[PDB]
Amino acid sequence: QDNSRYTHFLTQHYDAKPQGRDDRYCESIMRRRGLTSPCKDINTFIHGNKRSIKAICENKNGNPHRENLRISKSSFQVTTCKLHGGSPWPPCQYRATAGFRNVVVACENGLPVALDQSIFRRP
Amino acid sequence: QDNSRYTHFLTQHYDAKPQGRDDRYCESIMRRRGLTSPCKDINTFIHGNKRSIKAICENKNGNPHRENLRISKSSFQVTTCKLHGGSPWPPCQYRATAGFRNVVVACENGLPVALDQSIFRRP
RNA sequence: GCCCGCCUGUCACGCGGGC
RNA sequence: GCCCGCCUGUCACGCGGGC
Repeated sequence: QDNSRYTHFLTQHYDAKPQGRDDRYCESIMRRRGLTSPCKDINTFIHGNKRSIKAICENKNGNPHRENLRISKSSFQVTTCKLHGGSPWPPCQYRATAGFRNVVVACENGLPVALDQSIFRRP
Repeated sequence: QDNSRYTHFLTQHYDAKPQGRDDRYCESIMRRRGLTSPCKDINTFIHGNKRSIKAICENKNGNPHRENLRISKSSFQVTTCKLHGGSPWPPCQYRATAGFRNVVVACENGLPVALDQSIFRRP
């Protein structure tokens, strides 16, 4: 229900209809979601509807990926924001890599509680 | 220089790489370009690159068509979105007619400032 | 009340693929 | 037709939240 970790997932990994997908979009949203104290190293946001993402946690749109992870059946518009400069202290300058691929998540009680953020270091 | 009418021309009439050419695309882009309040009667979008469209104002890709208007030499992929109910008030339902034909524009300072939208009343 | 989100029903459209 | 997928709208209830 009101699983705080699910809602923490959305704060850090969900933006339904992004208003941009450049570095500015990252630097704005990475601050709006509180990830700029200290600068979070890298963070990916998923776009689209929420039901598609929750459905990953069940058979409709999900498959077993690893020890405690699940891979989505369909691909998602996503944006990955990576910190550059080498300074953990804000200003938290970012560079954006938008993409389109399947996402990996951990699930608890049919809910995404974490994003496998590792697959997005690679692009 | 003052390029503001060209800037409105692109916002109202240009989508380089449309994401569909069906009713969904129309209703999506008519909302995305803010044209839905009230519902614009009809509005046509041009696809392709900008230079082809600017060239209608020079002899490279244009000829005098009628009064202060010019017809393109080449044809364009275009999509015309027409309103469905007739009520200018939302919801703004649109039906799409994709086409491939010459476009007519008025030109100032080598730039399209208006589209002759009448030719698209004819499907 | 206005807005956003969740969830359900009901009107209903639109596109693509496989068989 | 059937399956899979994408993408949306109207209206009505219910729940959470902002004003």
